[PDB]
Amino acid sequence: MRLATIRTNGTTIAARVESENTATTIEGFANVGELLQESNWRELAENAAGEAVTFENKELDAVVPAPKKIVCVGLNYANHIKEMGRDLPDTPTLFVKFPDALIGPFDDVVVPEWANKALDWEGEMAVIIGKRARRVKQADAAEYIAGYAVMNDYTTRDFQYAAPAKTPQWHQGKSLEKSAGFGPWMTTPDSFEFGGELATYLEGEKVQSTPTNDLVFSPEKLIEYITHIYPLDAGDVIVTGTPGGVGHARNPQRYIGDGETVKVEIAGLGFIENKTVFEL
Amino acid sequence: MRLATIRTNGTTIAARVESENTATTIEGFANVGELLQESNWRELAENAAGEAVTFENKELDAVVPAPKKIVCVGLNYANHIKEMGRDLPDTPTLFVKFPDALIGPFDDVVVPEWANKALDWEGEMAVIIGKRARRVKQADAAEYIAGYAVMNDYTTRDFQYAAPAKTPQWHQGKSLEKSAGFGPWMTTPDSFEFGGELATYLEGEKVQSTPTNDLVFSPEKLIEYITHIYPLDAGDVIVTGTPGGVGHARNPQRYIGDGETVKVEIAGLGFIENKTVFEL
Ligand SMILES: [Mn+2]
Ligand SMILES: [Mn+2]
Repeated sequence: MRLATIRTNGTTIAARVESENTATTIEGFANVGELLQESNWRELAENAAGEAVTFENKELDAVVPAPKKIVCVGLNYANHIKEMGRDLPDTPTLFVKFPDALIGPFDDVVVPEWANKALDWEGEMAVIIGKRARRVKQADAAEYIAGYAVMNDYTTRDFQYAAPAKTPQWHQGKSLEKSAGFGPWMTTPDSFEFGGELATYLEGEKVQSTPTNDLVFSPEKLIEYITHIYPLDAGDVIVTGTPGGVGHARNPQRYIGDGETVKVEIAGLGFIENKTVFEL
Repeated sequence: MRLATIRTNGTTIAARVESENTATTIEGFANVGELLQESNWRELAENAAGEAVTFENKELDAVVPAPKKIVCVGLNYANHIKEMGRDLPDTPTLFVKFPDALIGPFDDVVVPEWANKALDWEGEMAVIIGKRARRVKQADAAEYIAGYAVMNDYTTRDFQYAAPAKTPQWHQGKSLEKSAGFGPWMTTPDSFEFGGELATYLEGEKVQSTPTNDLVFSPEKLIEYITHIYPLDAGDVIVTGTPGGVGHARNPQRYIGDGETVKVEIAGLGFIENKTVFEL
């Protein structure tokens, strides 16, 4: 099952994706997040009976546009850990992206002048929570996963490493409003092969390539760790980390310039494609 | 003016505080956060005409129990930073506390076994946002402040510094479920003057002390800095940082034990008083 948030001329719906450009409206929900608040969301999706829609890629909204929590994971692929001069961790690294950072999977990333100096890509697999998860053990955690999608953890590296200078808190470089493409839609775990290639492209050149089963901490381990600190609600998002090949780590160093496009693709999940636009 | 969220048996109300133990119900709102979503909240509050109530300390809820954002600041007291022999920062340190962390100003902090090893206090002022703030200049920022309150940025120091070892992301030690006392009520800026003492007490012994007008980054500066990255909505909260005297920095290191109380008082705003209780 594939669930999308679709906006036709500014108006959003929750929709069952039927093909690359057709969907069935699921009545009574503005978006997939609202749907996931219902315990019978799978049933409602299986009985979609609203307007039939034909959609362009730019009409896809952030698949869950208003999660209460987007918990981002740092340093969760060996190759990324190595390139950033770090040790293989004993403990998951967590930091927060506010939902104001989310954009549609094909939306332009409009960057203001003060934020445009060190723009970087981080292609990541997202996990979407299907019901309230509190103090959940790893062995039970898969029950709490509604499905998966793709996100760009779109980064302002100069803000990310600003403060404090010695042990910078990354949050301010990881939550630029309207920066993080999210979709194209949520795939349920019954409907793709977990573990496939995560690939990122800048202006059509492949800059990231790693299988998702090289994750150091599994979605299940991430749910156990996070949920012994605070709960995750239906519709909340875990962003499981980026593999190697980020622009900040490259020889030579490479940042996103005006008009450049970052595509992120995960085998079985589809892709997002976001053009950076420097503000007027 | 002073605004409280008060639990009344199976219900909760927004109220205008009349005395330390009385208030006037503000009709049509469950909490101060809901009230702040109205354009004319200030008027609705001044003209409160609902039922007079008598409340106990333990019936106060978190003054804004469901903010969308709690943005917490790092080092922010100038004379504290200078006496550690550090430079004043030019850029704010920001990290996120999830609203699941909030409790009432007199609530017990109930802690599970895995979190109870390095419990520490941070007495701070809270700034509550009064209307939507996006790209607000420092000169204009006072207009966006609804008022002030007190928070304990209650910390699990072992979690805070866990990962990654060399530049730890504090979030996981700053967002423990049901940890952070918040209130006792919100004071409007016309009824508060900066300069008074912020003090924290452990078991009635003073452990922190600073004048409130010794900030590196004013509420106004923080609103400008934050709102050029993402918006703040009515009812969102900036927690403006803690001075010296935290348990973790002491010799010997002094963490909160089972049954111990932390009082955080700011002259002109009131105080909060939270007893730590290890869960059985
Ligand atoms: Mn990332
Ligand atoms: Mn603090």
